[PDB]
Amino acid sequence: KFPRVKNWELGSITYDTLCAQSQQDGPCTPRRCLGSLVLPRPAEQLLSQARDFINQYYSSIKRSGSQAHEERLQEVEAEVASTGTYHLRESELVFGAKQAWRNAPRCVGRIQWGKLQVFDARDCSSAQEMFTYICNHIKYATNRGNLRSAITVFPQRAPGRGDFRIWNSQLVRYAGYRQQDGSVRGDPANVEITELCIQHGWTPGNGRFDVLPLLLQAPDEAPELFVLPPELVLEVPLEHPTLEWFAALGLRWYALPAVSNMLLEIGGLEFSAAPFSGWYMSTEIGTRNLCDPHRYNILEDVAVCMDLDTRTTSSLWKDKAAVEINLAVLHSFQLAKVTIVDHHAATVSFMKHLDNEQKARGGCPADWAWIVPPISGSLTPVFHQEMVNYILSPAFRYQPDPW
Amino acid sequence: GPKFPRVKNWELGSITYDTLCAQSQQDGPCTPRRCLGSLVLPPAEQLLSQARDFINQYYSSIKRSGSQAHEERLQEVEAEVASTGTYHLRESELVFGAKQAWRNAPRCVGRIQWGKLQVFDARDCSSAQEMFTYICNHIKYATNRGNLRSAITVFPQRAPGRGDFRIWNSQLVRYAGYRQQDGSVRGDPANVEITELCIQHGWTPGNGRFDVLPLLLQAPDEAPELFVLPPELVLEVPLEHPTLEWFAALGLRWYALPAVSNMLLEIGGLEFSAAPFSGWYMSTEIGTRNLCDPHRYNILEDVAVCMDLDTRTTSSLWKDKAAVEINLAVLHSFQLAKVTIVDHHAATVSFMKHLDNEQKARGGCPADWAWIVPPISGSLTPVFHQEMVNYILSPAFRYQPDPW
Ligand code: HEM
Ligand code: HEM
Ligand SMILES: N=C(NCCC[C@H](N)C(=O)N[C@@H](CCN)C(N)=O)N[N+](=O)[O-]
Ligand SMILES: N=C(NCCC[C@H](N)C(=O)N[C@@H](CCN)C(N)=O)N[N+](=O)[O-]
Ligand SMILES: C[C@H](O)[C@H](O)[C@H]1CNc2nc(N)[nH]c(=O)c2N1
Ligand SMILES: C[C@H](O)[C@H](O)[C@H]1CNc2nc(N)[nH]c(=O)c2N1
Ligand SMILES: [Zn+2]
Repeated sequence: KFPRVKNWELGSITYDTLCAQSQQDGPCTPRRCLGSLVLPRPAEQLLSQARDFINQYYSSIKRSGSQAHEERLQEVEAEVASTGTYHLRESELVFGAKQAWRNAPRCVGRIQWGKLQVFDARDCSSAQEMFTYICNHIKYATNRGNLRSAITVFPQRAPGRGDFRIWNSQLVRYAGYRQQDGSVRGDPANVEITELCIQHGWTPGNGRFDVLPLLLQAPDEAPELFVLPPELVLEVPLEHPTLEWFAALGLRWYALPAVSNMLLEIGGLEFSAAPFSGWYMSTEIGTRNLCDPHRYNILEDVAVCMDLDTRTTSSLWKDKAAVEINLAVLHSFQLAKVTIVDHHAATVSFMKHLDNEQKARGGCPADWAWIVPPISGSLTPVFHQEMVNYILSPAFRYQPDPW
Repeated sequence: GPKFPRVKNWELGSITYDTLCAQSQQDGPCTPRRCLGSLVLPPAEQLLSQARDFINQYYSSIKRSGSQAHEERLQEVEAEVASTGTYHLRESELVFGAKQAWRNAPRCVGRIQWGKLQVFDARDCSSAQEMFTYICNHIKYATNRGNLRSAITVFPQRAPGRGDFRIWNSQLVRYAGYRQQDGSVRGDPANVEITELCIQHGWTPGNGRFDVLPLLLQAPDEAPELFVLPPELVLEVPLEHPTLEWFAALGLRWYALPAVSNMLLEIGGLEFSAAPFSGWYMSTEIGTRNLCDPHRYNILEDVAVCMDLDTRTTSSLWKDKAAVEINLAVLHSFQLAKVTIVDHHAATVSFMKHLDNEQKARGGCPADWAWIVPPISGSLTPVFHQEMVNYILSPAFRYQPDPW
C-alpha cells in the first residue's frame, strides 16, 4: 500500500501516504513500468471531481464544513444538474492554479508554488483579446529581467463548442526553416509550427533565432497571426566568462519560458488555454536546447573552438564542451540581470520542497527522470532520492495539437 | 494500433513496440495508481512450472522445441522434482541460463556483450577453501592482465534444509571502510559494515584509504572462513590526469575488476545463492559514483580546490568541472595501464545497438532508465532520449538478504 521512500545519500526514510489520494491512473502496471515514456499512450463524474475540489478549497482556507462550504457545494450541484457544467469563483481558480503547479510531478521549481500571479482571462472572446492578455502576461512576467511566476487562464472548454487555443508550444520560440538539403536553419523542434505560421500568412525571416509569431485560436475559428512587440521579448546574448571567442558564435536565448499548449484541469473543468511561466533552470538552455543532437546541436562547434580532441569519445570533449556552454548561459543571464537558477541551486530547493511537502501532505509526486538534470545527475541531491510518481488533481495535462 | 507498449526515441523519431514484455511472469513494484520505478529495492507445483518454462526456453534457443529430446527432458525434470523436491540443470543448460540472466538484467548497460560470457561451473565445490580456489581462478582469468573477460562462477544451488553457499562480500574486490574515533570514515564508507564483520571474524585490519578487503566465504551450515586475496591477483590502477600533473599526487587508485558477489542467480526455479560475475567498468562507476558521491570518497571538493575553482558558489559549476576531470582521469589511467574500460559515450552507444539487436531478436529489451542513463552528461548520451520498458524476465539476477 504505502511505499517506503528512501534517500541513499543520507539514509533517511519516509512513507508516501499522499499517493492514496490519486484518482487518476498512470501508465504503469505490475507487469511493466512505463515511467520513462514522455507522453501518455457525465454529471456523476464531473460532480464528484467538482465536490472534491471544493472540499480541497475550503480545507485550504480552513473553513471546511462551514456554512460557506455547504452553500458553495449546493451551488455547484445546482449548476451541474441544471446545465451539465459549472464555473469557478476567481479565488477558487487561483487556488486550483497553484495546486496544479504543486502537483506537477515533472516540475523541479515547485518550492515556488505558493507565489503565483494568476490572471483571470475567462472573459475573453477573440484572438485579438487573447493577444492583449498574452502581451500583458509577458510584460508582467518578464518584469525587466526580474522574472515573476505567472499564469493567464482563458475560457474553459464547453460541450459542443470548439476550444480556445494557443498554437505555439511556448509563448516565445525560435523558428525552424527546413532548407534545400533537409537541414534546418534555427530551432529544429519548431519546424512544424514555423511552417503553420507561414501557411497562415507570416513573412518568414532567415536567421537562426527568429522569434515566431503567435497563432491564437478562438472557438471554431481558423487561427489568427499576431506578432509580438520586439520590446516585449527580452533576450540574452550568450558570452563566456573567460573564453572571449564564445560570443563570436552569436548564440542568444530568450529569457521567458512559458508553456502554452498544456491543459489545466480543476474540479473537472478543463482550461485548454492557460499559458504559465516561471523562470529557466540553466540546463534547459545550456544542455537540452543548445546541445541536443536534434536541437541546435552546437556541441561540436564549441568543442573545435576549445580545440578539443573530437576524434575520440574517451577524451570527453562533449562533457567538457557542455559544461562551458552551461557556464556561458549562467554567466550571460547573470550579466543581463535576468532570473535564472543553476541545477544545483534548483535541486537543492526541490529537496526542501520534498521535506516541506512530506510534513504538509505526507508525500510529494515526482518524476525522477525529469527531476534529475541532463548533466551531472549524481552530483545533485535528487539523483540519490527515491521518488513516487502518481497523478493528483488539480493538474496540468498534455492535450492534442489543434491541427 | 498494436496492443503492446509503444516505445519512442525522441532524438531519431523512431518507434518500436515491446512484445517481449508479454513473457514476464513476475510482477514489478508499480501499479496504475503510482510508479515506483525509481526505487532501488522495491511449492513443488510452483517450482515445476518455473522449470518447465526454463526447459522450453532452452530448447527454443537450440531450435528443437517440441522435439523428443525436449519432451524427454521435461519428463526427466518432473520425475526428479517428483521424487526429490528439486532437480538439476545440465551443463549446457546452466551456460544458457547464466547468459540469459545477464541478458535479462534491466539495469545493465553492458548487455551488448551478453553473448560472450565465460561460464565456470563449480557445482561440485564442497568447502569454503575450495570456494576460495574457484574465486581466485575466476579473478585470474577475468583480469587476464588488463584485457578483461566477462565471466561467472556458479556454486552449488540452494538445497532443501541444507545451508546456502554464500559469499559475504558485496563484490570479490572492495576497499575497507574504517570508522574513525572522530566519527568520519577512512576508506570507502559504503563498506563499513563488511569491514566490521571481517574484523569480528579475525581479520587484522589495516588503516589505509585503499585496503583490499579479505573474503568471508561460507559453505553450507558452517560459519564463514576468512580468506585474504593474494596481492598479485588484485590488479589496481593508480590514477593520474592527462594534463593536470598534480592529480597523480592525490594518491587515488581503483581496482580493475568489478565482481558482484551477493546476487542470487535464479534459473528455472533453482536458486544459486553464490554466483559471482564480472565484466569490466564503465568509467563513470569509478570517476563519478565511487569517487564523487557524497557518501563515498567524496573527493569533489578536494579536486575542485586543486583546480582552483570557486567552490563558494554553485553557479560556478565547480562540481561539474571537477567531476569531468576526475572521470577523464579514470579513463586516462586505465588506458595508460592497458586495463579494459569503456566510457559512458561508447558504452551507451553500444547499448543502443543492443536495443536494436534485441528488438529483432525478442521483440524488446527490458531496461531501467534511471540505471542506464549515466551519472554525468546524461542527455549527451543517446540512451537519455530513448524511452524504455522495464519488467522482470527469467532467468534473472536478484538481490538477496545478507547472510548475517
Ligand atoms: C519558478 C520557476 C520554475 C522553474 C525554475 C521550473 C523548472 C522546471 C523545469 C526544469 C521543468 C522541466 C522542463 C523541461 O525539461 O521541459 C519544469 C516542468 C514543468 N513545470 Fe516548472 N518551473 C518553474 C515554474 C513553473 C510554473 C510557474 C509552473 C506553472 C504554474 C510550472 C509548471 C510545470 C509543469 C506543468 C511542468 C511539466 C511540463 C511537461 O510535462 O512537459 N513550472 N519546470
Ligand atoms: C562486459 C562489461 C559490462 C559492463 C560495462 C557493465 C556495466 C554495468 C553498469 C554500468 C552497471 C550499473 C552499476 C551500478 O550502478 O551499480 C551494471 C549493472 C549490472 N550488470 Fe553489467 N556490465 C558488464 C558485465 C556484466 C556481466 C558479466 C553481468 C552478469 C553476468 C552483469 C550483470 C549486471 C547486473 C545484474 C546489473 C545490476 C545489478 C544491480 O542491480 O545492482 N554485467 N553493469
Ligand atoms: N522552466 C520552465 N520550463 C518549461 C520548459 C518547456 C520546454 N522547453 C518544452 O518545450 N516543453 C514542451 C514539452 C516537451 N516534452 C512543450 N510542448 O511545451 N517553465 N517555467 O514555467 O518556468
Ligand atoms: N561493471 C560492473 N559493475 C558492478 C557494479 C557494482 C556496484 N559497485 C555495487 O556495489 N553494487 C551493489 C548493488 C547495489 N544495488 C552490490 N551489492 O554489489 N559490473 N560488471 O560485471 O562489469
Ligand atoms: C525518454 C526520456 O523519458 C526523455 O528523454 C525524458 C528524460 N528526462 C527529461 N527531463 C526533463 N527535465 N525534460 C525532458 O524533456 C526529459 N526527457
Ligand atoms: C534513488 C535512485 O533510484 C538511485 O540514486 C539510483 C539512480 N540510478 C542509478 N544508476 C546506476 N547505474 N546506479 C545506481 O546506483 C543508481 N542509483
Ligand atoms: Zn513505473
